[PDB]
Amino acid sequence: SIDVKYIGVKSAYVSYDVQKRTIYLNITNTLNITNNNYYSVEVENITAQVQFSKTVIGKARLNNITIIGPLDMKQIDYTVPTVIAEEMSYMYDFCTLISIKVHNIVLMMQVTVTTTYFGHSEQISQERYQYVDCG
Amino acid sequence: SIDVKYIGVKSAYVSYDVQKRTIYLNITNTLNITNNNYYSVEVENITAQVQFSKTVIGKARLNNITIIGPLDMKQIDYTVPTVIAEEMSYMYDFCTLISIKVHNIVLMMQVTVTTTYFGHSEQISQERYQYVDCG
Amino acid sequence: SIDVKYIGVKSAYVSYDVQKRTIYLNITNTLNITNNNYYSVEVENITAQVQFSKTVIGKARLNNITIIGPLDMKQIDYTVPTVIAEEMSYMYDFCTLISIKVHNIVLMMQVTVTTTYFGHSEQISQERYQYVDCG
Repeated sequence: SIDVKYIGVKSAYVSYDVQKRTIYLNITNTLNITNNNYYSVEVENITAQVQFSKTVIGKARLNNITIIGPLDMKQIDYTVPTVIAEEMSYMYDFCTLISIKVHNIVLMMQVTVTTTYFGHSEQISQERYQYVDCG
Repeated sequence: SIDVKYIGVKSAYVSYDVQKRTIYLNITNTLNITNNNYYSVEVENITAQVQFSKTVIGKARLNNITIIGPLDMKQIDYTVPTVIAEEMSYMYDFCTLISIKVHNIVLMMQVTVTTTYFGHSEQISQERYQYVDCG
Repeated sequence: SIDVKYIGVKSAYVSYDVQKRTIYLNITNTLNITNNNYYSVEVENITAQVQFSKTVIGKARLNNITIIGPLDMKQIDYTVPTVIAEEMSYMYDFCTLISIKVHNIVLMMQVTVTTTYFGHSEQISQERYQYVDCG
């Protein structure tokens, strides 16, 4: 939540890129950098009291205080039917990156059914790195 | 939650890239770097009291205080039917990266059904690194 | 949660890349680096009291205080039927990376059904590294 970057090629602080037919004679680079970072993050001071029934006195009657009732979840359930009477395929691939009828699924459940969580939770997900190179 | 970066090629602090027909004569690079990092993260001071029934006195009657009732989960259940009467395939692959009818599934459950979690949880997931290179 | 990076090629602090027909004569590089890192992470001071029934006195009656009722989970259960009356395949692969009808499944359960967890949990998952190289 401070530096969340998606960088396409490269990242630096001081960068030089001298390319593609240049002449670079008797330069003088003189850097005097002072780059300090001071982070103070998530400094928390919590004081909680969580009760469902506090201090019942004298012939009282309680019932069904908290009900998280009939629950139902169906997260990923998709149907891909296919009825083909006759099929023919011809594929001539060269230096390619194909994917035919693949199912890539990622599921992350951090804090599911629970009660009274304290502190810190986190979830990070970085996708695959794929690549094809021909000379 | 501070430096979460997805970098395509390279990462550095000081970087030089001299490429592709350059002439680079009698340079003078003089760096004086001071790069300190001070992190103070997640410093927590928690004080919690979690009761379902505190201090019942004198002929009282409690019932069904907390009910996380009938629960049902079906996370990943997908149907891929296929009815083919006649099929023919021809594939001529060269220097490729194919994937035909694959199922890649990742599931991560950190803190599922529970009560009264304290502290810190985390989940990190980095996908596969695939590659094809031909000269 | 501080440096979670997905780097495609390379990582460094000071980097030089001199490539592909360059001339690099009588340079003078003079670095004076001061790069200290001070981490103070997850420093926690917890003080918890977790009771279901505290201090019942005098002829009271409690019942069904906490009920995590009928529970049901079906995480990964997918159907891939196939009815083919006649099939023919022809595959001519050369310097490729194929995958036909594979099932890659990763499941990680850190803190499942439980009560009163204290401290720290973590889950990390790095996918496979695959590769094909032809000259």
